[PDB]
Amino acid sequence: SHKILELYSGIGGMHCAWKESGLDGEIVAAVDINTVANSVYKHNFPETNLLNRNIQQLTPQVIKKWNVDTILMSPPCQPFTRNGKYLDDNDPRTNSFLYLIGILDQLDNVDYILMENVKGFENSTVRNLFIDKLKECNFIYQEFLLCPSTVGVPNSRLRYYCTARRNNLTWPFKRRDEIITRLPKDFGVPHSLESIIEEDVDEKFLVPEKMLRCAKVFDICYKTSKRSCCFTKAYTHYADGTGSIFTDKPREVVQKCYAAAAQNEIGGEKFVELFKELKLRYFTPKEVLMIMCFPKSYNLPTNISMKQCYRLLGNSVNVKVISELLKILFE
Ligand SMILES: Nc1ncnc2c1ncn2[C@@H]1O[C@H](CSCC[C@H](N)C(=O)O)[C@@H](O)[C@H]1O
Ligand SMILES: [Ca+2]
Repeated sequence: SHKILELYSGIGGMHCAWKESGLDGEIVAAVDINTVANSVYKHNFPETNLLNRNIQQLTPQVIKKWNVDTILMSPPCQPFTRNGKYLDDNDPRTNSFLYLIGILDQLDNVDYILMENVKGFENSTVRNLFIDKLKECNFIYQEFLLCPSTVGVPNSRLRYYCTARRNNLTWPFKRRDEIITRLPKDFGVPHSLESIIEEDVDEKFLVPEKMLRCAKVFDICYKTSKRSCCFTKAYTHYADGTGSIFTDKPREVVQKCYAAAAQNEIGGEKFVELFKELKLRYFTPKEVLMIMCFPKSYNLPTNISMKQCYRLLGNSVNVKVISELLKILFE
């Protein structure tokens, strides 16, 4: 019944979320300029129209012929300016979102829009313009600031959301101008991480010594943990702010090591030997996929490397949160 245009499709978290919603619709087109991401997307959705094309090459005309009524989009935060000068409009690394805001008034068929964005977008000049273009085009909307930890998922991933909708379609949802911090539906307390952890985990995921020098700023998780830090694209590149670290050892054991390592030179030789025996390891791409609520049928190609995997995973969406917003957007 619904024709979806999936912009900045990435590895296709939106597509995964549309399925989880139970809603009637097809993805008629997914648009992304990243060849690796596209390859991952094609692997899981061989059937889906995937276009290696710039968002700015997308015309109202071609969007109209596709007969899309629904847009799913997660535009990245990219610059418009570098050290005093405007970035070029055909440089692939400049923000493309302004183009969308422009062409909105001529997307006559588009009825439903869902966008994910970074925390802080809601305070941006772009956001103010974007909302302003919605009102102009007779769209009604709700903005959210949601974390998966409120949707019963043991992970932090604070993101901005906007569910925008044409006002001539009856929307039962009691919207409001102030930002919503949690959905009306209560999911209770996030489950532990045991459901999503494998026993036969390869030693390649063990945190390396150079990394173990930065042990002081690691956030550690255990099987009983009901939370974890936000995974980024820099997970396993740097030790810090990039995501949580896991161990099978009791948290009490972890504390003794930290104490014993405190009576040593930081990042030191003796400092590292103590942390080496904690068996700290990264989450596997599979685990991160389960953490981000992708389905088990969803798998990654073995032809792409670990570093590629984590970069792609760090840019993706939580499938569960979007599925819940899709339900709200279409009620
Ligand atoms: N101008 C543009 N046209 C098409 N795709 C673009 C683009 N600018 C950035 N992108 C792509 O959009 C992605 C944004 S990250 C969001 C990806 C997606 N939500 C997922 O589940 O993975 C990046 O991977 C980037 O390759
Ligand atoms: Ca216009």
